[PDB]
Amino acid sequence: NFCVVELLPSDPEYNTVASKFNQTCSHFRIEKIERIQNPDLWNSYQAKKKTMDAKNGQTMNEKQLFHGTDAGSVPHVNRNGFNRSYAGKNAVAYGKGTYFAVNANYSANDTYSRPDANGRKHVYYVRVLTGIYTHGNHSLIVPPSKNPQNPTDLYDTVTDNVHHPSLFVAFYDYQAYPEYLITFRK
Ligand SMILES: O=c1[nH]c(CS[C@H]2CC[C@H](O)CC2)nc2cc(NC3CCCC3)cc(F)c12
Repeated sequence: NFCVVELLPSDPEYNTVASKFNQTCSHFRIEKIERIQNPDLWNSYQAKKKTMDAKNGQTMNEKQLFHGTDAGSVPHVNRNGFNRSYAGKNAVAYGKGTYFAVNANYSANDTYSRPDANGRKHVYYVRVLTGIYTHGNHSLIVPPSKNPQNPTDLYDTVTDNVHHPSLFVAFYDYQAYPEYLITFRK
């Protein structure tokens, strides 16, 4: 269960999100930005953030990233977040989880934010608990262990490039909160 508030171009949140989107997608046309309010998903996410904060020390565990999807997946995502059934439909090259882009222009590709019948594209601005990350590979359904001494001490997410990331993979729904849906067109 969830609700969705459309933000007005005059609200600080709209402008914050638009600004970040527009850093690589200015030449596209924003039609609306919606804030997604899903209590259970948000409660689960904040619980995961508390334990991750008390584990990774000084690490800034949270990044805001982009996720392009088809119109048909918006209801499933607003309702159950980036759950396993959704990840099944994501790429594999860096593991079997949900894929998130540092730059909007990556997520805006038609391959990901597929234009619907009316030419409308959908990209989420997502809160993701990236935590401590390592290089991903095709065989992962969860991040590797850091050490063999402790095989239950896992990296929090994986990436294409640890020092210069372009994307991150999350393997659990409670690691990614879809705060904002950007609806836009070419
Ligand atoms: O924004 C993205 N969204 C997505 C979801 S795809 C979408 C297609 C329609 C289905 O119903 C729902 C899933 N995947 C990504 C992957 C990326 N990279 C991988 C690709 C090739 C190896 C790495 C970079 C991305 F930005 C993104």
